[PDB]
Amino acid sequence: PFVNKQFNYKDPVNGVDIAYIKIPNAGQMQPVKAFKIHNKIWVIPERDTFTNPEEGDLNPPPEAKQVPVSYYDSTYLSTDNEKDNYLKGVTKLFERIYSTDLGRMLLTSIVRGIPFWGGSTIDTELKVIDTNCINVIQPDGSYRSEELNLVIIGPSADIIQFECKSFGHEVLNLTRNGYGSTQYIRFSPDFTFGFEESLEVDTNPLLGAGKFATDPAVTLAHELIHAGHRLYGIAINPNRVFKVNTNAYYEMSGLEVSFEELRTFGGHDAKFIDSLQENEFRLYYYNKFKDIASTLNKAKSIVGTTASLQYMKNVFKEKYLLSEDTSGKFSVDKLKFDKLYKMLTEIYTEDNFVKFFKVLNRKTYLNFDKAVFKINIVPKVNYTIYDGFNLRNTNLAANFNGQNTEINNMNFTKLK
Ligand SMILES: [Zn+2]
Repeated sequence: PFVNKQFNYKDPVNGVDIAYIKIPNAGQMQPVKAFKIHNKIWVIPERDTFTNPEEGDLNPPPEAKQVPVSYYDSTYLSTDNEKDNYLKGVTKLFERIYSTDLGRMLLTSIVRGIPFWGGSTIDTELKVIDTNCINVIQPDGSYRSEELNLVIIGPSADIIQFECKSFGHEVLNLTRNGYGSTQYIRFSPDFTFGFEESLEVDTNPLLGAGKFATDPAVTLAHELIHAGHRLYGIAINPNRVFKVNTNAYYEMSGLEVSFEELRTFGGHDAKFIDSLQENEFRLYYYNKFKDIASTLNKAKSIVGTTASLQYMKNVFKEKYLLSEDTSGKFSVDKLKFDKLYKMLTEIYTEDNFVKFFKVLNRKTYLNFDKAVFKINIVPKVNYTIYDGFNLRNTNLAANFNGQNTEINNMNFTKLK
């Protein structure tokens, strides 16, 4: 959320909110300079060649093997100035999101969504799960383990393939059992996508469709919504997909969209999800939350040196909005759960963010992007926390001209 400290990539490491870190990996990675921009949230201005071993290089695939919807440049985010700009761009997008009442709530939910301490083999012992932490290097090369909820990191080979990912477990399905896990968002504020939209009020579209660019704040908000679902362990299995049926015959015949994506987008898209299937999920996760309250009730010991058992129990009472009786026992109140669940799944949506930002955006998740543009959101003359590209007191604040790649062509450089 709000970043109450000016961060310059060049600032010296202080081992607190500026330091070199290592994430739970398979290959002995070399540490990277990271910045803690807010409680539980870090930003790593580096291309992601760490989280997944299979993706340990920025080498682009054969020209004729890379999809039409992609962009490669192994040179992007390699210099200090680029990293500084990346850091400033990410910080600025967080502030824009935070400036909205919806954004402030989402970020507050993310910070409160500490991954559950379900790593013990003993059902009466609370223990942190190692992959929900990072290792912060100390002056003596030593490492300090620190819990965190979210990491914003640079994209891997395909620069426009933004996604929210996290480390799995041997048996637990952390993003779907109510526990949650630390989320890593591959993202860049230096590029955006173009889409077609007709603002024509009349009935004479005899000249085509307008060419606009997606506001990066909306794109980040979209990934943060996924992070929210995953931090609270209520993400829908990616295998549960949908084959558009406004007009369908039998056994597919066109592209497909996942339920998780449709839910995250919101609007008419989410309205397609059967109210029955919706309640099925709600009751399922209601019970997962009950199992968590039960685990906390049975806890008799805790691993670690800093936090006491009562301290962590309080952390999770707050996260899951559990009710506590005089005996100190926890329970899940149906009403409270329904409210939290609705907040995370129906209120926090891309469509609702577009409403709060008052910007132009794809009307449907199905509206495929047409191109990729190079941008620079850092300078105040190009983009601001409150108006984005549509600068008030200027022509750009009229008819979303600021997002119009034709009109505001100086802010969008086509790359593909
Ligand atoms: Zn998505």
